[PDB]
Order: sequence, then C-alpha cells, then structure tokens
Amino acid sequence: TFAYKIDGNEVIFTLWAPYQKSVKLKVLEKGLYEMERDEKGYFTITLNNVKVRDRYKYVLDDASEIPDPASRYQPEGVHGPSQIIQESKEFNNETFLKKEDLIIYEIHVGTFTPEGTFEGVIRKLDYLKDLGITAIEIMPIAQFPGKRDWGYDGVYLYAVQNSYGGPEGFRKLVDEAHKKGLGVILDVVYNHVGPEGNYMVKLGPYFSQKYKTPWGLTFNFDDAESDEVRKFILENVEYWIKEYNVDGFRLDAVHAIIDTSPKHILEEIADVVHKYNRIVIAESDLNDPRVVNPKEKCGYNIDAQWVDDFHHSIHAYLTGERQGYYTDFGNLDDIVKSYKDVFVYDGKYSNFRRKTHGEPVGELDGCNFVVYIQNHDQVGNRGKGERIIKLVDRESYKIAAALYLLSPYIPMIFMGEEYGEENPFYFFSDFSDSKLIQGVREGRKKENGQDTDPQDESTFNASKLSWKIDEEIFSFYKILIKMRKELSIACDRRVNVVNGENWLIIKGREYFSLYVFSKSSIEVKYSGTLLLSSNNSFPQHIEEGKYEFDKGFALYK
Amino acid sequence: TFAYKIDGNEVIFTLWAPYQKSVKLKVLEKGLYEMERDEKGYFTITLNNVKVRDRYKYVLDDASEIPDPASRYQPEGVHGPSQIIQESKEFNNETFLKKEDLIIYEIHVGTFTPEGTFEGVIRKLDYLKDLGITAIEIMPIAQFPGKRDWGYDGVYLYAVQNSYGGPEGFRKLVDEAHKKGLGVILDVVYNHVGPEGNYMVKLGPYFSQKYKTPWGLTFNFDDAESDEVRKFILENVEYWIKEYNVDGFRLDAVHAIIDTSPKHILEEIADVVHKYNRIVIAESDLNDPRVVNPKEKCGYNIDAQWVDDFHHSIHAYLTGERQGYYTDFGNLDDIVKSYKDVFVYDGKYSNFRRKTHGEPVGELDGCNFVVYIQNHDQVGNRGKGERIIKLVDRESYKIAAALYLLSPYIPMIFMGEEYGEENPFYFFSDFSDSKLIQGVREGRKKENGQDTDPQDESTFNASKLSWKIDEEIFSFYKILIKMRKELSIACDRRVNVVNGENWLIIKGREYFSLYVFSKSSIEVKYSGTLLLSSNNSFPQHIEEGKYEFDKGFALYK
Repeated sequence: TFAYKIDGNEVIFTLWAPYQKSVKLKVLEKGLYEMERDEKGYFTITLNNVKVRDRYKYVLDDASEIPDPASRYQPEGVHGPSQIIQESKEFNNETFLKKEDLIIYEIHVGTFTPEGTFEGVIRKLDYLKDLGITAIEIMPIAQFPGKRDWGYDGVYLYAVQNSYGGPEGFRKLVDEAHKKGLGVILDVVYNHVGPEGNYMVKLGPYFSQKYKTPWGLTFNFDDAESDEVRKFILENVEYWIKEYNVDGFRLDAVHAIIDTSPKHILEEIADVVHKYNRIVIAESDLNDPRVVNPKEKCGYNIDAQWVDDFHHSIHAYLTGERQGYYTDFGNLDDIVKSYKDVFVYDGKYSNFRRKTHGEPVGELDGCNFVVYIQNHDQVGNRGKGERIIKLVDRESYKIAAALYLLSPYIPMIFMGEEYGEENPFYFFSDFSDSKLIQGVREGRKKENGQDTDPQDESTFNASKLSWKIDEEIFSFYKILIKMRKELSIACDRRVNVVNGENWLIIKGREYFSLYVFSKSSIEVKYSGTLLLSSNNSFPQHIEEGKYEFDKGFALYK
Repeated sequence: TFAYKIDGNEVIFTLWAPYQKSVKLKVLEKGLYEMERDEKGYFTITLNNVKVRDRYKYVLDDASEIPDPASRYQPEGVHGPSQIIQESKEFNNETFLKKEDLIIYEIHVGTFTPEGTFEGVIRKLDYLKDLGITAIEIMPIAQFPGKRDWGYDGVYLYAVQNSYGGPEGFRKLVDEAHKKGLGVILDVVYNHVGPEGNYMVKLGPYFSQKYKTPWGLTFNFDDAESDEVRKFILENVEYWIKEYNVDGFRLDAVHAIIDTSPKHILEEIADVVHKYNRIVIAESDLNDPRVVNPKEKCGYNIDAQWVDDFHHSIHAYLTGERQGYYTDFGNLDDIVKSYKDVFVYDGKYSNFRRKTHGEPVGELDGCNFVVYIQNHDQVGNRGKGERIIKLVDRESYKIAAALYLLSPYIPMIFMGEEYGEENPFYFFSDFSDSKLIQGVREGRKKENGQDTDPQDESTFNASKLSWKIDEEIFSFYKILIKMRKELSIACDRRVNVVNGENWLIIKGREYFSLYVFSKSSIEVKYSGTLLLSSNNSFPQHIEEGKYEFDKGFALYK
C-alpha cells in the first residue's frame, strides 16, 4: 500500500506527503484530482474510471508535477510518468532454494548478454543450469538514471528497469528460471538512494538528517516519522516477493543502515522474508556476528552474509597487492584463519581502519557466509575493472577457484569468471544532471583512479561480456561445483588445515586437498585417490609420506 | 593513563595527539619539552624533576599552548594551566549502597548551600542523613566554564570544579558522607562536551562526524580511532572510582551516545563499574529495556534508569499542562499504566514525537527504574524554573510526593522539594565567548521562553536555595521515606491498582492506599488501619464498604 491498488474496478492513490498541504493526482490522459490529506500526511484519492495502463503524476503545492515514488513502473524514464500495471498477484509460500545447495551467480543483466536484458539472461539459462549454479543473483534493478548503471543509483525502489526490459521481462525471467529449476535472488538497496530523480525529498522526510553514510544519507528509520519510511521499505520487500515470486534477497551495504529502534530495521526486514520462507543475505562490512546471528543470540537473523575477508586474504596473497583494504592482509596465515575462523578480523587491529575491527563469529555453519574470488565490487572498483585473470598466473587462478568452492562457505561466482572471461567490469553511469556527470568523473577518477569516463558508452560496452569460452577454465569449474556437491563440503567447518611455507593441505570430512604455491616438500599425512588437479603432475593414488610438489592444486579422497 | 602519572619520583605525560606532529610539555615554571610521537598519535614525555604542584600546558604545532584535556585540575580556570596533584589512590572494592534501599537526593552543589561548595554540602549532611536519604546525587562537576553552570558545559572530564571547591573538597565531601553512612553518586557526561575550552578538537578526532546529537555532537566510539576516544572515557570512569571512592554513576542523556561496535560503549562502561561493584544509572529517553536489561537478554546491564514517563503522567495530570512532552500524557490512566507497566510508551504512538515510541519493559523489578516529581530538568527547563509547589494545590503536592515514594521504583528527591522549597531552578550559564553569551540567550529564550538572562548573576542567586523549612511538608516526607522502608515497598511491582473517575486505591504487599483528587464515593475493598494521611478526615481504622472521601491521601495496613 503506497503506490496504487486495485480493488475491483477501483484504483487507490496513496501518497505519504507530510510536507504537502495539497497534492493532486493527475492521470496524464484523463485529468487532475485532489488528494485526501490525512492527519499523518497521506494525501489520497480513489478511482474507478482508471484501469487504464495510464501514466500519471502527482502535482504538489510547489507547482511541480512528479511521479509516484512507489511507482510500479517508470516507462518513460526516471522523470517518466509513473504507470499502471496489472497485479502480478501469484507466488508461492516457499523457495525450492535450500541453502546448503547454494551456488551463486552474480549477474549484471546489462553488460551480461549482448542483448543486455531479461531475455538476454533468459537465453543463458540452460548454460547456467549446466554450469551447476543453484541460483542467480541479479544486480539492482530498482529504476535507475539512464540506461548504463551498475544499478546503484536506483531511485524507484518499487519501479522495475526500463532498459533491462522491465516488469514482464523480470516477470518472465523468474517464471523461466523457475522452470529451469533456477533460483533467482534480488539484490536490493535500502541504505540509500540514487542521486537523480529522487523526489522523496519533497513529499516529506524519507531520509534521516541525524546521520551521513558516504553516498549521502540513509533513510529515516529512527526520528520523526520513521514509521512511514520504515514501512515503505518493509512493504517494498513483500512486493518483490508477491508480485514476482522472487526467491531471496541480497542487501547492499547494510552497515549504512542506521536504526536505533528497539527493533533494528534488519531484523525487521529479515522477519518479512522469513515469513515467506524466503532468504536473505547481506553485504556487511562490520565484522559482526550480530547480523547473521540468531534471535536467541541477539541477532537480526539475516540468513547469511558476505565475507570480503576471505577474498582479500587470497587475493592479496596471490597478487602482491597491498592497497586500501589490501593492507590488512596478503599473507598465508590470513587465508587459513579466514578458513577456520570466518573473519580474519575477529576483533583486532586494522591499520586499514585504524580501529579494532570485528569480532568472533561463533559456531555458525559455513553457510552463514558467502565467499568469492570475484564480484562487481572487487572487480568494478579498480579504476580499470581488472578481472582477476589478468593479475595471477593461470595455475594460481585455478587454485583460487578451488579454495573458494571447496570452502564450507557459500561460494558465488562473478559472471564471466567460470569460462575464463577477461574483460573488465568498469564503473559506468548514465546521469543527466551536469553536476553529477562531473562529480562522478573526478569521483571515480579520484576515488579509484578510473581513467575510463563512466559516462562514456565505450566504458560501458567495454565491460560487456565477451562470451569467449575457455574450456580449460570452463571445465575445471564445472567439476569443482560438481565435486563440491558430490563431496558434501557445504556448510561444514569441521576441517583440519595445515600449511607450510608455501603450501596448504586441508582435510575435510571426506577428502583432502593440496595447495602448492611453489615447488616444495610436503609431509602429506594421508592416503587417498586423486579426484582432480590443476596439473598432471599429480599422483592418481596418494600415500602418506614426504613428496615434492609443483605449483598446483590436487584433490584427494 | 592519559593525563599524567607518578611512578616514584617520576611523572609521565601521555597525550593522544594524532593530528599533531610535534607537541611540547611545558611546565610553566620549569621549561618546555619535546614529546615522543608514537605511531598511534601519542606524544609523550617522562619527568622526575617534577613533583611540583605545577601548572603546565601542552604547546602544539600550530603555535598554541593548551591544557591537558585529561587535566586532573584546572585551578586557574578552563584556560587555566592544568595542574599536578597527589594520587588519591585509596578506595574500596564495594559500595555499602545496596539498591533496594535507594533514596536519591539530587543536589546542585552550586545553588544548594549559600556557600555553594562541598563544604556547603558537608554542613547539610546530618540534615540529609536525618531526612532519610540513602544517597546523594551530585550534579556534574566536570570542570565547566565560569562559575555559574548546571554543569553541562563541562569540558574537563578529568578535572574537578574550581568553584565547587575542587579535588580535596570533592575528596572530603565523599570521605565525609561516607562516614555519615551517606552514599555519593556522580552524574557524568559522556554524550557531549561543553562549548567552551574544548581542545580535544585539535589534538585529534575525539568526536564523531558521522553523527549530530542536539548539543552538537557525541564522541567517536565508532570510526577512525574510536579505540583511543573510547578509552578516554572508560578510564575516566575508573578514575572517579579510584581517585574518589565514588559510589556510583548517573549518565546524562545516554541516547546521545552512538555506538555501533559489537559492544556498545554503555555495556562497555557498565562493566567497568560493576567491576568495582559500583552502580550505574542512566538518563534514557528511548523507552528501551535494552539499557537496563541484562546481558543474557541482550542488555547493556545498566543498573537502573530514569523513567520520565512516571513523572509526566502525574505532573500533567495534577497540572492541567499539555505542552511539549506533556501532550503525550495528562490523564488518570497514564498514571496507573506507568504504575504497573513502567513505561507509559510501551511501544505506541507518540504524537509528541510522531513516532512509535518505546517498548515493553519486561519483568524487571521496580528497582531498575527511578521515579520522581522533580529534578533540574523538570524544574530547570521551564523558562522560569517553576518548582512544582507553585502549580498544584497543597493537598495535591502532598499526594504526589506519596505516589512517587510509595512506588516500587527508586524514588529520588530534587533538592528543596522535601521542605516545601519555592525558589525556581533557572537555567544559568557563565560563558566567556561573546557568541555563546548570545546564542545561549536566544536559545533558552526561544527554546524555553526563559526571560531570565542565564548569564545574569541574578538568575543564578535567584535559584539558590532558601532554606525556609516548612515542617508541614518537611515532616510528611520524612515519614513517607520512613514508611517506605518500614513498609517493604521497594523494587516489588506485585501490586493491584484500582481507580475510579477521580480516585485511586492501590494495594500492595502489606498495605493499601488512597488517592482522591476530588470528593467521591469509594468502594474500598479492604480493612486496615490508618498509617498516614494528607488530611485529618481519614479514618484511623478502615473497613471494606462504600465511603465518601475528600481530596487527600491516606495510607492503610
């Protein structure tokens, strides 16, 4: 209840508008109306003549016209007139998506397929299905500015992408993957909003002034009328769930979400999802168990969260990188720690932050976390979106892949990664306001030294996927994923991990594994048969003893 | 460890100074030295020639000289040179102060005694002791600007009041009350700092920029180097405890304390206190159980918190007042609710805040809360610090007193209140900077319509206590307090509360009680003997039946 709503032959036009004294519905084709200012601030109007797939605009005191910020669809553009649409209505009380079987596929509809749409992504389903992926993570689709954005400048939480195809598309996309047995997962932004076409700012107080994130400010979940803003949101989830049978959510930068209420909006949100037996994941910097933790342990109960710690230990290890966050890691130990104690910063000094970061994860299954060697952030923010293939030797890159998929964690692949893809994932934007299409420039430029003019179509297309398969890489993966399942590796953290100067043997429940970064002697303490190797130099049948190995990775049993 | 520290014949000069490249110790009489910039930001120097009750100043890059912000003493003034002092050193691992026996006496050293010092307050001990008070709550003494402040512009957390007597004084004051069996309780500010003479602002980043309270900003417990700032503080408590055998603390406006860390600085602090088997109370707006709640229930474990809800229900009821917060209450029901469900806003709509305030207190004893009909805030913020005596009829004022002391809660009296005192408690300030001595004016003026120029000595003295005893009132109290003890009323919330249109009978474990705001029939459901009455019209021996009563209060058995 926030945009519109169809009764019978009736449409209702709710409108959070505290700051307005008089607002007017304005079916573009029909006419202009007068809202029902209620004490809370909700102008309102009831219709029946409309059914029409009509474009409308709210016209406020000021003299300006605008679009339903809970717009179900912004066809014409961000300044486009909101529009009417059917009520998707059907969905099911459940996601086939059990967790343990989680393989995530981060996909950016845009640059993915050359089409760059749902359709685009539909074609690849079976490819995906094949790969072994258990679920698809769709980058943000909340109506953004222009046509070329990662999707982080979304400004219409309720409105589905113009470009990407929109509603039906998204609709189909899911219905489809559903059929193919593919789980879809939406990545939503609740910690901020796009710098273009955001009108909230006039209707009332959607955002809190008490605080300031980095991308401006978060919403108002606290002061003034938090009730309303915090309802926006919670409903906003229920929608996706109901009007799109979505299978789960991924929350951008939760730590930019400030709530002091006795009930943190997270836990607030989690609830909504778990109510529909859906799933939630969150991007979270704070090395805080709180998030993922259960209620009984004072946790918001989010299902699982990303663990950038895992990455870095690996990445900066393989690459000789030590910039920005990289400085907190880049060492063998880090990798193992992360391996047996989820966080590398369990409550310790980050010179990076000059603070005393995070704290002990408990005894939570590896399935509360989601590891990865790549994602838009990790690639995207480089200034030259270097894919990881471009900074490590092939043996290495093969090893990595192992690590992350052979973890108890919840492996998720960046798109392209599995087939050995090499184009960069740049930072691109499609903003109309001069001042942004400028700020943005010295931004990335100063922030990430990105020479590519994000506003340049080039930068965009340059990031598109070159579907140039590399069966070497491509095959590997396919197995790994398959081995993992076969293997029963998921969630389970009952693991022994050894390491030598440049090596790392890791027992599991049913298997072992070798990671050798450099020719070296190893006192292998176990007997099993080869399951897979990076190289050929690996002994189909192994036995406990001292052997010399070569830069590579092998898998026992 | 933050100011100084004496080894043997040695003094150490620690100094959090991230932003400085070079700082210099400067014994005023001796010389100027060079600090030991450490990687963290701590300039430092070690001395032995000093022992001297020497005044010193840190001289920074900039070219300015300043005083140890962890100054143990600012004799000369706020811009006064910090100074050396002995190590109080002794204290005991315990406070005789059990809770259940808590009667608080909020005292403002300044305007109290005509002396207006510790001494001043020392003279009254036995008076106090008599009254029945179990402990003394000292308004803020953290070195403020000037001589006339409630003490909320403190700026030297470590430094004891010039005016009020200082160190020895404070020292004695406690040693004294200790002897007289009186418990002393300090009221500390950790959610902000005085607008005058605050240097922190240059030494490094003591305050967080991410947020903004109302009185500017809180400290940095989160970002950058929170470690250091959050250490300042935690030590700051331990000091009071060790260098002053203090018995407990009262925390101003905790809800202005923002911490996102896995361990809220509160809980952080609580720990420190409970470590010394001391006691903590906090002023807290958020109707959140969290505070007071126990660890096992995800609470910071503060010992108890104020419950302004209680007040208002009563006050606005007795007075016909409905301004500012008053609007959320002023009705019989409110009073009872508050009476059996601590908070009146257990999670409900405050038009006052236009939000959905607070939440259910659990099943915590009445001793987690502290009720009261008066305090500096409640009186102070009126623009004309009207004492409550001046707005309700005498019968009423007698009734009130009953209510609050006959509660399971933790009654605390404002100074003056017990003997029927009528001078106002105004808002007064003693600032030197023109711009404040101006801001402050239209402030109070606009905020509270306070005509009194807070900066006017008048306003100050006018607030001093006129020790004009009124044995009518004075006696009453004395009993009440005595009855309470006798009675076994404390902490226990196993209470039945009835009310009629204008009356309120309240059983307890061992007693009942009548509150009649207006001539009315009452179906008294019990038999007991008169224990005390506001009036004389009360039946020494009572029995269950319908009787007509007169505006007053009576106590059975």
